[PDB]
Amino acid sequence: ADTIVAVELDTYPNTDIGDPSYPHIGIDIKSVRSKKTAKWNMQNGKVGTAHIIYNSVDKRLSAVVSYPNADSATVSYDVDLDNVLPEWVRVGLSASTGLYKETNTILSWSFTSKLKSNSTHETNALHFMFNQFSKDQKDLILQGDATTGTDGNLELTRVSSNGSPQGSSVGRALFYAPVHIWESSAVVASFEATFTFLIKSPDSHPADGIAFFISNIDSSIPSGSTGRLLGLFPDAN
Amino acid sequence: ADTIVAVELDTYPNTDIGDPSYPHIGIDIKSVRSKKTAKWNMQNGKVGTAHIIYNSVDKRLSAVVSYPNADSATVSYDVDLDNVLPEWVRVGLSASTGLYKETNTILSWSFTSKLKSNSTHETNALHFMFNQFSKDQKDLILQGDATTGTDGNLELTRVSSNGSPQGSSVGRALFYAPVHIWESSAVVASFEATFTFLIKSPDSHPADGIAFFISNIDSSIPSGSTGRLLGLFPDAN
Amino acid sequence: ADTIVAVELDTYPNTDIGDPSYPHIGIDIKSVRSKKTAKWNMQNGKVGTAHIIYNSVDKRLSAVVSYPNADSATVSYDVDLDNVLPEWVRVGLSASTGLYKETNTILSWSFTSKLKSNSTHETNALHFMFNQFSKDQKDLILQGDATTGTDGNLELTRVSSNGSPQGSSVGRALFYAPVHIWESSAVVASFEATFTFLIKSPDSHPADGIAFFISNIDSSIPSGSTGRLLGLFPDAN
Amino acid sequence: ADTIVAVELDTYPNTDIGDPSYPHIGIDIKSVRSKKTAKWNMQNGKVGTAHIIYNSVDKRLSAVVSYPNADSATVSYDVDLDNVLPEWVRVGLSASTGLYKETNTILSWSFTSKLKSNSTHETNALHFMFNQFSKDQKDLILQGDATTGTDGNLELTRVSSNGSPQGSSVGRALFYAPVHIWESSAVVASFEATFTFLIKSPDSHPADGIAFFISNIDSSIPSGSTGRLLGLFPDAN
Ligand SMILES: OCc1cn([C@H]2O[C@H](CO)[C@@H](O)[C@H](O)[C@@H]2O)nn1
Ligand SMILES: OCc1cn([C@H]2O[C@H](CO)[C@@H](O)[C@H](O)[C@@H]2O)nn1
Ligand SMILES: OCc1cn([C@H]2O[C@H](CO)[C@@H](O)[C@H](O)[C@@H]2O)nn1
Ligand SMILES: OCc1cn([C@H]2O[C@H](CO)[C@@H](O)[C@H](O)[C@@H]2O)nn1
Ligand SMILES: [Mn+2]
Ligand SMILES: [Mn+2]
Ligand SMILES: [Mn+2]
Ligand SMILES: [Mn+2]
Ligand SMILES: [Mn+2]
Ligand SMILES: [Mn+2]
Ligand SMILES: [Mn+2]
Ligand SMILES: [Mn+2]
Repeated sequence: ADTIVAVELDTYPNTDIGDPSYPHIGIDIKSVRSKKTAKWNMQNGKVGTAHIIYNSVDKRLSAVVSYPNADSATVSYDVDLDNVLPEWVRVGLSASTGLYKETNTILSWSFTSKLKSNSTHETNALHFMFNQFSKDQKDLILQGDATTGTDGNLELTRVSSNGSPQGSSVGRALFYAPVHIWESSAVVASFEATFTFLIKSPDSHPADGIAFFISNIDSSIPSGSTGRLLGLFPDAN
Repeated sequence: ADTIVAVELDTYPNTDIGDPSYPHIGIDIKSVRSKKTAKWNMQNGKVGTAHIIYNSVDKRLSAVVSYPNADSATVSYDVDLDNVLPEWVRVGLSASTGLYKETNTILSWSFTSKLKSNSTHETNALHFMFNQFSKDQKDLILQGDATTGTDGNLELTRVSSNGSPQGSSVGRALFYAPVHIWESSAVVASFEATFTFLIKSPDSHPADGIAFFISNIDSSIPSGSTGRLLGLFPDAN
Repeated sequence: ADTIVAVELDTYPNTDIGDPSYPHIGIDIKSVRSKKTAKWNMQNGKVGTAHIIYNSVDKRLSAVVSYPNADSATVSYDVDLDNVLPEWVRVGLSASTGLYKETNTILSWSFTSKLKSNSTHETNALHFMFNQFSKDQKDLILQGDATTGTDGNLELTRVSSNGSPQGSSVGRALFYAPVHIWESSAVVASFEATFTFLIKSPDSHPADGIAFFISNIDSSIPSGSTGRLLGLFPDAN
Repeated sequence: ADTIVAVELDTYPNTDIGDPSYPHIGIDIKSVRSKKTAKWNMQNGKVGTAHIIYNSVDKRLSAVVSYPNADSATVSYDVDLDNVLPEWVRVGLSASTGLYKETNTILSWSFTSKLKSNSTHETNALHFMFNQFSKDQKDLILQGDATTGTDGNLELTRVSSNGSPQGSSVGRALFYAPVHIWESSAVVASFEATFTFLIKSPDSHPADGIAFFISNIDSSIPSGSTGRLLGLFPDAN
């Protein structure tokens, strides 16, 4: 019953529910079955960067994921957010593990959104930038197994003291302030988000992924959304 | 009980409790009795601009209020905010009326805070900008008589359908997200705020004024803070 | 000989050389014959706003022109600018008049360009903002009849002491610093520009229009570019 | 005959011309004999960061220099730039060697300046950010021995192929666009600059230093300004 728009960094192929058979990035509009995907050549244990852009002139959502010294993977999709999301939203990061597992570490996150009235041609804007997360990060709403402050990082899913990821974990971090995403079909916010992430797995099989998401302001982790549902969806429809 | 740092635009001289005998701007550190003031040549019914700045290098809090084509009033005070404020705060705008009254209309409000930590030398930052306020402004916490949306403005205190301000009114607006305002592990910490305001009075004499304030995150309007205490303080100590 | 990418606000239909039979906005890639146009419901004597955006992810150049309380006109074109422009460029504003005329008054101009390089993932950036122009605006290179300082504005084309625009006029303003607009070693490259403009005509018909352009750094007004060529092109090829 | 305001990072004590007897940071107003200094505990071969701020409300120039995991050195000085500098300036970085020597490597440089008319309460602003310098850095004016592009860095003074600094070297880098620093005593720009630097010396005696400076737009390296004059002054008056 939540409304979700997300960019997923999907590390585990769930072909039974429409994943491609390889790690991929995807654009999810109200469904874990991505509207568009691109192959992702994941590098275990290297810091990656994700960049997400929504152009309100073209109403086009795009995402680029890359590592230093490697090609990027890119995916783009036409979507009118004014016709999918409520007027006010929260933005967040989500991750999960299932039978297989991985660290889901966020080293930094920034976000910018601008909403320009055509009434006044003046602009409301929100910008935030995390380059360090503290043990008491009061401007984040943490959900599930998410924690902050270990080495200054945000750990979205559970990691034991020895440093090993745990399976069957789900966690999210939403920015405290709601975001005004649209006022009309003619007035929709432009925004961009960037985060750096570190996904490590002991097994040859990391799972399940990280996502940047946009939700209704009161969104919470859906029941049974560990594993392939990325902490985002109550089912695989 | 609340911890308050404020810049006041004090329109009504309460000489009983330390006010000079003229409209003034003042720096308030945990008391309504300002640590420093400057005379403010108030112009009834003209849009004004207030600019507030602090950086941890000067450790100097300053404010400027001005109108188009007029001399500005400036006030400064040396103060070490990490010894005054809690680490996490909320920021906001407050206003009140008493026996005498005025409109306390906010046309725009922006704020930036930056924390640059001591050895990664990276930056945590928050920036917001309101050039319009709507009737359901979800990124603002409204307290007391504050309302939004009438002509796209924020009305801190009660105004009738006439456009007529009311006495004994008090209202505040706080930005939804807490702000990490200092960290004793930061090379530089700094913030700045700007707002534009319209204060109209039918009377010979406007009252009581507008303040930008910084507070503990769970700050609420103190009992008995209408009038001269500007919705900020429980008493005049 | 110059290399030009421009967004034109074309006020005068030159159907002889490919213009539609109405005022329009167009995307120009190395020719005055626009790759894409949209109809522009011009309002004589009202302040307009133009917004131009490009990012290397969409590789899509878009522009929007609008007035307060009116439908905006939008035009977009898929284009790979690293295959069109030199690596270093200057950015600027151009305008002209011909047999018919108009004022080509710029009230404000801002621009941001960002280059994020492929493996440090760091950012090189330039941002400037003009909300006032003075008589000796040293960060602008003025060409032809362009002047600054009259009522704090930039007059791209010749206006008499009357406030009366003149025919056969051409003028440009380029920002002093060259811009590193693409690097084939960048993850993301992007820019955006905004300006506000006032076009007044005594005539039935205004001419000839205003453009935001991107050029080789040593770009100058081509011989014979007054009127329909907007001070941008040597011919109508 | 140039007019110079600078923040110096002075690595070599020239006590004969008023240096303190230890490495220091200083604020120089039209003279190499700093108006104010603070002791600087320099770390050979570690990347340092310099942050410079001018507060136009207080008219106070401050500078902080630090290394990761170390205390910072700070210096502040009251100076009305409207009464010292011309209305338009260039900003730059300078360095020199003399009998003794050091690498004077710049790894990054950013600058922001805002000038707000009280006529319109609107703002002109310039921001630039270098996180990488290329071999052909067209938005920098290089003077003397300064070069760019080696490992993506700006080398202000001469370094041989083996990597060893050379004595008797002087070089500067000015940003291409002039900067509007003041319009009146009531209208002066606020600005801030940051750069990271790497000073290495083979000998126990590094010399002579790096400076952030503000000059007349046509400033050039003064004759005989190698060594203790930091490429800034024609003499030691
Ligand atoms: O291998 C068959 C199988 C897998 N799973 C589990 O592991 C997967 C990877 O962690 C998850 O995608 C999935 O949701 C489930 O938790 N349950 N059965
Ligand atoms: O004149 C007697 C008198 C009245 N008040 C009232 O009105 C003042 C102006 O609004 C307020 O400052 C004050 O707090 C009180 O409400 N204070 N003293
Ligand atoms: O009507 C005949 C005619 C006149 N012109 C002139 O005026 C036009 C409108 O200003 C310009 O577009 C054109 O380039 C020329 O200067 N072009 N055709
Ligand atoms: O040691 C005495 C002496 C020094 N210098 C030289 O070396 C110094 C350090 O490089 C410079 O400060 C000085 O300007 C000069 O070049 N000339 N004589
Ligand atoms: Mn999956
Ligand atoms: Mn998937
Ligand atoms: Mn008072
Ligand atoms: Mn007072
Ligand atoms: Mn035309
Ligand atoms: Mn045309
Ligand atoms: Mn010296
Ligand atoms: Mn010195």
